Amino acid sequence: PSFDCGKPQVEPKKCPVVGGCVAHPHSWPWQVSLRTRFGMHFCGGTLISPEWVLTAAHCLEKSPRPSSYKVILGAHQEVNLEPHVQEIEVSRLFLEPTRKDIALLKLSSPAVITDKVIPACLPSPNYVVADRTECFITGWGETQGTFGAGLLKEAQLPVIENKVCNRYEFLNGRVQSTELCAGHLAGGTDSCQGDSGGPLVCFEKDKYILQGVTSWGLGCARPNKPGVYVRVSRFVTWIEGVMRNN
Ligand SMILES: Cc1ccc2cc1NC(=O)CNC(=O)CCCNC(=O)Cc1ccc(cc1)NC(=O)[C@@H](NC(=O)[C@H]1CC[C@H](CN)CC1)Cc1ccc-2cc1
Repeated sequence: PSFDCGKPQVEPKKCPVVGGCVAHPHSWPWQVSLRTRFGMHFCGGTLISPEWVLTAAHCLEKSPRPSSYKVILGAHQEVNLEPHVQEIEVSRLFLEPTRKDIALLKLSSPAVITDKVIPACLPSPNYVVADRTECFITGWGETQGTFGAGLLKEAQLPVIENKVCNRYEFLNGRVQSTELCAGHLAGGTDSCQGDSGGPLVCFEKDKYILQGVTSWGLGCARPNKPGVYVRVSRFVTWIEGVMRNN
């Protein structure tokens, strides 16, 4: 009974990270915590293969040395990690060559694929997530007084097409075609500090596909200020090349 990508063994709860709700433990088995060698959380990430983790390039601004990074897998807590939690060192860092906010980490050893550690599925190249598509963002980031501090939280957010997101009342032309927007324009529900590099997944047919990587925003959960995510579809060819070649 191998574990197919995108299919959690613990069905994700829905609560239709600031706002949202604490997730069912192990409902997001591709969620990774990027940590200092001393075990401090400072970014999220997504397991896409037993030996590969995808995150935001900005998460690596403090050090270009792989030895400076540790990956936490199968976790729900941020500080009191449970016993089965896998901790794996990084061997090589691969930054996107067009200066985009995405990067791949090759783990020193392959992660053990369990019912609590399963890779996410990648989208088909150039796929454009439709406007209003409900997707989920996950992370151990700040809650801004919304509850769930120190625990893996989730939030279901509608995707906002770039044409709307780039309007003057919103991000005013700051969003690129290699990026996507997601959030409640009314505010209240949004990724926040510590969620960068983490996943934005959408349910497709019977599984979750990685469509976005938490990147940046004008504050968190502010009205008319949706969060910005790197569009994974525009980088699937590059990601597969790196993994096949290295
Ligand atoms: C070692 C290191 C590596 C990388 C970062 C920080 C450190 N930290 C230090 O260098 C000195 N502190 C230590 O060593 C203690 C290490 C442990 N905790 C900390 O630092 C505290 C800590 C501080 C800051 C962060 C994470 C952790 N994050 C961020 O804000 C990252 N944006 C986002 O999340 C955005 C996502 C989208 C959202 C829009 N809705 C807006 C926010 C941008 C970002 C900024 C900094 C880093 C990573 C990402």
